[PDB]
Amino acid sequence: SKYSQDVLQLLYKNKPNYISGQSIAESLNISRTAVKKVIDQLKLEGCKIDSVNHKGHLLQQLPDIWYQGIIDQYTKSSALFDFSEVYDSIDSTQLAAKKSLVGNQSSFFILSDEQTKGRGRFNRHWSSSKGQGLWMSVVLRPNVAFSMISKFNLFIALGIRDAIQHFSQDEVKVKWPNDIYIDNGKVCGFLTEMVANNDGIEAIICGIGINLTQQLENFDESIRHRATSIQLHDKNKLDRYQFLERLLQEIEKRYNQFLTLPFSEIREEYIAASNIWNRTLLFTENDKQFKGQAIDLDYDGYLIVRDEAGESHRLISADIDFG
Ligand SMILES: Nc1ncnc2c1ncn2CCCCNS(=O)(=O)NC(=O)NCCCC[C@@H]1SC[C@@H]2NC(=O)N[C@@H]21
Repeated sequence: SKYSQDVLQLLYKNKPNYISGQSIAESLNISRTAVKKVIDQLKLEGCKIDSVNHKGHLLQQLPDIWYQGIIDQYTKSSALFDFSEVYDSIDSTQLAAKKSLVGNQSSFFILSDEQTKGRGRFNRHWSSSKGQGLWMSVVLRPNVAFSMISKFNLFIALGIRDAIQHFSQDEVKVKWPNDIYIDNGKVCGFLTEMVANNDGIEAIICGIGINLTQQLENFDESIRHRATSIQLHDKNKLDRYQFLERLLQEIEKRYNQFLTLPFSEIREEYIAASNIWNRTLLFTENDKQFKGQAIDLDYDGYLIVRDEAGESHRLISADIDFG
C-alpha cells in the first residue's frame, strides 16, 4: 500500500510504547480502516505486531525484508549518509550506486533483498539469494588522492570483520585484500571502486556482500565447502536490522579512521585479524598462477610474498586462493 512504509516508520519510532490506530490515522490523514488494512498486510509479510484493544499497536520484530521506512530512520540520524535506496530486487546495488552518484556529491547506500546480476572481483558471479544476505553498495566522498583507494579497502575490512564478529561465536578473519571468513567458509566479499582523476577521488563505491541466514543447502554445490553464513555461527536468530545498524556503526568508525590515521596505526590489528599466514597460498596473475607464502604486510598495506621459487614480491593487490 501507499502508506505501508509510513505506518511501519510510525511503529518503529514509537517503540517501546503502543500507538493507537486513531493516532496513526491522524498522523497520516487516512481512515482507521485503512490503518487496519495496512497493519494486516504488514503482519502478513511477517511483521510481528502486537495489537491490544484500547491501547494500539507495538512493533515487536521485523521479517527478513528491507523496508525503506525503517532504513530512513537509520539515515536520518546518520552524520555520514544522506539517504539510502532500498529494493526488493535489482540487477546489482553496485551498478545502481555507480549510476546514482553521477552529478552530485551525496553520500548514500543502496540495499537490495536480491540481486539478479551480482558481480564480485574480475566480473565473477556473486550469488545474492533473496532474503538471506546483506547485498549493499556504499558511496562515500573522501577528499583524497586516487592512490588512497588501497588503504580505504584495508580500513573498511576491519569494520566489516568487527560487525560480523559481534554475531559469530566463532573466529571471523580477513583474507587480504577483499574477503571475510569464518573457518574455511567465505561469509563476506567486498570490493572498493572509485571514480577519480589526477586531481582526486570523486567517489568511493564499496560493494559489500554478507551471507546472513543461508543454510549450507542454499549455496551451489560448487561453493558449498568454501561458503558460510553468520547464522551458521550464531546460536541466536540473526536479526538483519540489528546487524545492519552495527555494520553502519563500524563502517563509519573505520572511515573516520581512514581519514585521520596512517595504515601503520592499524597494521598490527590487521595482521592479527588475517587468515593468510603460515599456509601455502595460490596466486593468479592474468594467465599465470604461482604458489607462495605471505611474509608480511608493510606500512603501506602491500603484501610481502615469498613465492615457491624463493623470490620476494610486494603486492598492492592479489587474487589469492587457499586450497
Ligand atoms: N554469496 C557467496 N558467498 C560466498 N561465496 C560465493 C558467493 N557467491 C559466489 N561465491 C563464490 C565466488 C566468489 C568470487 N569472488 S572473490 O574474488 O573470491 N571475492 C569477491 O568477489 N569480493 C567482492 C564481492 C562483492 C559482492 C557485493 S554484493 C553488493 C554489491 N553489489 C554487487 O554486485 N557486488 C557487490
